[PDB]
Amino acid sequence: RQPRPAKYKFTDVNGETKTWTGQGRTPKPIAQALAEGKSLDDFLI
Repeated sequence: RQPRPAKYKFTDVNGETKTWTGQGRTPKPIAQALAEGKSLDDFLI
């Protein structure tokens, strides 16, 4: 839920683009990657 969140590159569910690891809104693209059980570390920067 709320793990030590660092800086990363991703696109929010609204089309934004900031640091994200496990915020809340699971953007469609990231949703698939995260839904698989993997963290943002895969798409980190």
